[PDB]
Amino acid sequence: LTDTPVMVQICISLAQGVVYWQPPAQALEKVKEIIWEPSVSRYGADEGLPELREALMQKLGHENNLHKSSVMVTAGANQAFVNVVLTLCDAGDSVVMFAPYYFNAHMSFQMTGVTDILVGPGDPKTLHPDADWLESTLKNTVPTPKLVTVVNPGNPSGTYIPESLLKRISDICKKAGCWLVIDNTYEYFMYDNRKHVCIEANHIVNIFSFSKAYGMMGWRVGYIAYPSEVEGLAAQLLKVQDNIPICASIISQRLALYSMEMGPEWVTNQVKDLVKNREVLLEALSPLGKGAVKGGEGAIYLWAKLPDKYMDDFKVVHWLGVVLIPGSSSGCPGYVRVSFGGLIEKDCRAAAERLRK
Amino acid sequence: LTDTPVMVQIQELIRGNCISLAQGVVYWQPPAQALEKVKEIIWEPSVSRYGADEGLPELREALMQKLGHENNLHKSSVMVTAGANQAFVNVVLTLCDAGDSVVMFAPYYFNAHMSFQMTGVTDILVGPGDPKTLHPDADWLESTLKNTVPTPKLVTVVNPGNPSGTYIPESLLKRISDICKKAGCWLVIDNTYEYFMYDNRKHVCIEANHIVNIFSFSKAYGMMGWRVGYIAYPSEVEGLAAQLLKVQDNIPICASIISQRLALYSMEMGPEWVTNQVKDLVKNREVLLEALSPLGKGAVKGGEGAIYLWAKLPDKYMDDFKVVHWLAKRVLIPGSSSGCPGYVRVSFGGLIEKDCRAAAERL
Amino acid sequence: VLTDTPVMVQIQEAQGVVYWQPPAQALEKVKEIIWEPSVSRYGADEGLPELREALMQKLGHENNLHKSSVMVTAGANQAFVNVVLTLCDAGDSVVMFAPYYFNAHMSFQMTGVTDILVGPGDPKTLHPDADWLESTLKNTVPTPKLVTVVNPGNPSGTYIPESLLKRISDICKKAGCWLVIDNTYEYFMYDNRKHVCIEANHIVNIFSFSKAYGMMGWRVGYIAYPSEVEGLAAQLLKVQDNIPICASIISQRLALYSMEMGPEWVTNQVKDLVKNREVLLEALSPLGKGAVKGGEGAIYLWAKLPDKYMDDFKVVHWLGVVLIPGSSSGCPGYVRVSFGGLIEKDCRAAAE
Amino acid sequence: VLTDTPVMVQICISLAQGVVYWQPPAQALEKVKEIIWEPSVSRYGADEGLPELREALMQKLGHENNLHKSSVMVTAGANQAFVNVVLTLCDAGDSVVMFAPYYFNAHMSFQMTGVTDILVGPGDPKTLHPDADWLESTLKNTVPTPKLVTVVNPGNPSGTYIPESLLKRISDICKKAGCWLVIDNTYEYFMYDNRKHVCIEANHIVNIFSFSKAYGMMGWRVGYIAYPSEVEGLAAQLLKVQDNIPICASIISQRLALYSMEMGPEWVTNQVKDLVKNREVLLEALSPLGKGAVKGGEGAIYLWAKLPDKYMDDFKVVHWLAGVVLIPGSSSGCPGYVRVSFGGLIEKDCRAAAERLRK
Repeated sequence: LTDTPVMVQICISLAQGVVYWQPPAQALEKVKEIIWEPSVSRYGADEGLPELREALMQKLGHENNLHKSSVMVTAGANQAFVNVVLTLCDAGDSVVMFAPYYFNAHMSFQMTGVTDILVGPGDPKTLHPDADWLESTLKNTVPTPKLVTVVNPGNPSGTYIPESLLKRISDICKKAGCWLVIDNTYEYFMYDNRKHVCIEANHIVNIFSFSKAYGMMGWRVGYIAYPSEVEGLAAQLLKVQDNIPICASIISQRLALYSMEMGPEWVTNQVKDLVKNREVLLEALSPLGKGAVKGGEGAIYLWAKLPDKYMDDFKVVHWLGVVLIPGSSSGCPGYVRVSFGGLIEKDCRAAAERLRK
Repeated sequence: LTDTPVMVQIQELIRGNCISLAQGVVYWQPPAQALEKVKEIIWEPSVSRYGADEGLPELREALMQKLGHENNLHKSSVMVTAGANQAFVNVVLTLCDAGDSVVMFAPYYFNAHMSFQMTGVTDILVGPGDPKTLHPDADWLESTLKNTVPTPKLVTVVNPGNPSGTYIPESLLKRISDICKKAGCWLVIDNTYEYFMYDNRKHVCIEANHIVNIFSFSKAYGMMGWRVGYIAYPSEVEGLAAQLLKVQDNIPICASIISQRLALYSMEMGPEWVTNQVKDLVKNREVLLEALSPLGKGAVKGGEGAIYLWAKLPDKYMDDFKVVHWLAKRVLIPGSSSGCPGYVRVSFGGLIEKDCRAAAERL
Repeated sequence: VLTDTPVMVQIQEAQGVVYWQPPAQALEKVKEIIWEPSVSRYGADEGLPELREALMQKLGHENNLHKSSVMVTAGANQAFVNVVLTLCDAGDSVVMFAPYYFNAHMSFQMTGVTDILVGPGDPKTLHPDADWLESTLKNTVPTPKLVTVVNPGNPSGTYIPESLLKRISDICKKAGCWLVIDNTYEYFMYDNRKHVCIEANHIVNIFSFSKAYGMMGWRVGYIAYPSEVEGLAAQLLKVQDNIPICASIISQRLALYSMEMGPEWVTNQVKDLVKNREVLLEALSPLGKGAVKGGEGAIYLWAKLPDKYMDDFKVVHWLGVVLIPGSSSGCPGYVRVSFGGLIEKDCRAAAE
Repeated sequence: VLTDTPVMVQICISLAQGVVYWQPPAQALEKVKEIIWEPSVSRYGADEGLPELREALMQKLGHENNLHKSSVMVTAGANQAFVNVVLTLCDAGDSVVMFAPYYFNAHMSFQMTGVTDILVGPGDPKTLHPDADWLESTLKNTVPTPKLVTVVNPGNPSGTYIPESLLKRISDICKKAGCWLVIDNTYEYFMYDNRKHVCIEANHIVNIFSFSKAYGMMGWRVGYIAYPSEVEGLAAQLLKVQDNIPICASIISQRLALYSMEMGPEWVTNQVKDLVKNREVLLEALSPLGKGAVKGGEGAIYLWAKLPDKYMDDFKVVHWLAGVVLIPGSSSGCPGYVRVSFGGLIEKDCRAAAERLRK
């Protein structure tokens, strides 16, 4: 077996981060009507269904205020991230993530022979990525890291990146001449009127997913909004895209398009029903102490520190009848992740999360 | 931008699309009875949820039975992937390090070549096939593997061939397996066109702890747009399953659930649903074979399997793309992309006796 | 028997190269044009018209040269020979400065130009002594035909400040001899020191693609020579037709495509050599203070051995790292270090 | 201002320059494409050439040319190869020997390096083969002895070859006089009517070869020198000039040369055979000129024709052709003559041989 992957890292449920709702019935209804079209069974353009790309172009402009980005539909945001790594990183290059980091992004770097991953700290009080650390790291790391990855709002932190902070990291990356890769999988999942914002530049690539917003997890559709004016970028993405998925499933792309037509409010109105899921689980995490739990700013995650000697999450998780996610996988051992987006007021039976000590 | 993809070649997405004899797919839709079931299950919550990375237990189980009864495989495990292309990438990332060397045979499958390059596996040793049959030269392989230092990590073959349209006899396949075995390197066989055989030529599958097989639903069942394929890998190779799972979790997570259902329902028709339609392609072959007569007598090879005929242009036309551009204007596939300049690929699987109008190809 | 002129040209030589490949985007463009029949046909002796045009734009926009014609050559080494054969007769005298570029010295000799007047540099800055030059040109009869300089220097690693360069040019103008400037390392400057190019009807500039774009094996260089000097192009054309005929067509293509990345593609990697420079410089600490010169430009450090070891060749044969003996550049007792060719295998070179 | 030595160097369907119409082998161009990414391809090579190519060339010299005492140095063309030899074997002010009609670029290369005393010998009026009797007398009676004798086999511009017997006699003559014999084999693969090209070697002989014509690699710039291994210090001198002028031939070009070679000589000679119909066609267009007016067709790709006695101005007759472009014979030292190249066209050569002389 190969060097590169062998050293790549490996009851009510509160584990995998999903939503409980299905895609829009009216969008599913439109899909029902087109299954016999021959185009649905044929290869589509690698870049995605033209109608879908166009709907996404309009969405990026009017919802995210992006006007200089092109779209490539991918078979998921996870495959979209792989496209970017293979296009923006060489094996042996260095990259920067922030703790706690998105687990699959970490593995995806390693998997493609990018093993020098510099994991920076977040503000101890808010878990927001330390921009001072990054700016100093980029100045003092030789050779300069090729790209920086952040998730806004965060997985697993459940915290978001303020507009001011987001632009500073962007500015830091611009002088240093490296890429900024922002995963917007949870853009529609904001709480307490906190604002998700998107920014663009010839050194910024944004990644999105339909999986959580529209409950289309099993359908596997996501997309890349990349700078239109960066020479040869589109061509490299085409190369990686043709080799891995060729194209996203046509029927999945159709559903994405039809789900989109409901509008953003279809999603955010359902996110509101999750606020009560949060409050229940936050009070269920009371035995841990007063400032032990963070997050609840965005996405669907709560980030909690287990007792000081319990730095071994796997044993704590196995000993629990509720399923949590070990925080060590995100680079922070001794912590644990709680997802409140996947249950329908069966979340209170999930509040059987004993935490006896 | 990164070296590794900047130095992979552009694909044949370039198109002056004229009736086409280019992309190699079939003209038939997936089984209507299987699509009808899919139409009904769109509402199942399980269809919209993430599935197991290795694939639907029902699909995997069905595929196990297929491998046993059709391919005579009994020591292989199954992983459902979102297409045979993503599947091959799983294998490349799992069996190859950047800077390793690998072996292919000319003419080679274009996307397989790029997938190597794409991950920084750029030391690609391209071997010849027997001059009369284009079947991979086992003699070249044996010496190449023995005398190249360090030994190449894996050898890639396509059975039956794209773009050659030739198959690999059971005898040759077993020798190639031995050669890779003696040297201790991997053998990766792409069986995408396993149901596409002609003139009673028989496709066979073999397994070993140094063999990984790849399959696809795209060509056989006309399910191109649904994106389903699978990997049959050795069950007994320690830690192999974990590596494939690592790559699988990072790239597709899983194949589309609805797509896996369609594949599962399509399978239930049985192999004969496919092979009975394949018989109808022979008449397309014979028609197109006469359309390639101006090229000379021994000029055309293939027609043994898949849906391809492989033809040599005159020596002066080593620039295939320009001849292809000139046949659109007044559409074929350039052989240079498969490592063989001066050649051109003709697909007889994509047209329905409009292929006789394709005899408007008088070069 | 063998010939006098090359039997008495000196034997050859560590090697000063860069570790980086040419632009990946330029290499990819080359792959797609290999089938063009023009790539395999003879090209115009003066070079690809498209390339000459791109180089004309570069000279104007980067080097501020506007009175120069361009000729593409198969390397700057062949370009210099063109120049020697065009501007010097055997039996003529020429001027170089110590330490001098080794191959330039041999090229003079090889063509029967053996009366080579080698001037001194300031012992501390290695800058060419312009006072020596003015007095030498005025007092040598007949006047030397041309003066050759390398800016920034091989082997010195020092540059010629704009003020000095213009003075040297003025001296050559009054004396009425040619000035030949080798700008092979124009893109390799440090501490924001300024590389400058100047032009005149008595100046010939030479460039190379080899170091800047890591295109060493491809063999492309060029000459920027005065357009208004009557009959100069024709003489250069004659020598060009006899030696390379033309630079490799595919090599010229790579050069053109590489150019499209812009100078900044080069300088970002050059910046990364500063870390190589400091490492080897401290590895040269046992030799003493001010023992090492250079680091102003190019990719060279120029260091004086202890006084008792005047046989550099013997020290080099002894040293397990390979350096270049400074004797080859007219300066015995010295040794040359190249910090441009290794990628943090450079710290293993610090096994000294 | 400018120097004496180069200032005193000499400066529509085409039948002029003489190239081949074919590109290099498709399999070799494809193999080259696949290694363009290799770092070794962008690095300097050994001055004497790629070891795999030099070894391949050694095998070729032995099995095809029957040479076994020669070393190989790869150059950026045979033209640059010839310059290496001139600077190595000739001093400025020396005298050298060529035969009429002589190869123009060889003549200039002498002049360019200050060798201007170039003694031009006669060829037999019927076959243009070099007169060995004249050579022997000239070498014995010119003081000091000419340093070098240059021949092209088969010939440019004559298109005639030098039989093995004559070649060995010229060699023996140079051996007695103690001068060098330099043989240009650029067209070794271009022989007709089963005439045999032969190579010989000795400590006073240097052979020069090119990939440009045989493999259509003109734009790629590859050639080589086969020189005596046992002559003390010869390799060192050749290394000196090689290091100052090309350093090394382009690596990718050397790779193409190696891969082209693997096709074998028959790949070329099969392409050469297709030129025979071009020869006869152009030969038929030169019919107005007379009985003995045309020479050549023995080798290379050239026809050498004498105009009528009254039209002694070659340059004007060539300009008076627009509409085919020919080469003026005066540049090869023989006024009243004209050169025709039949290697560069694909039976538009008959459209070129349609536009001939009334006179």
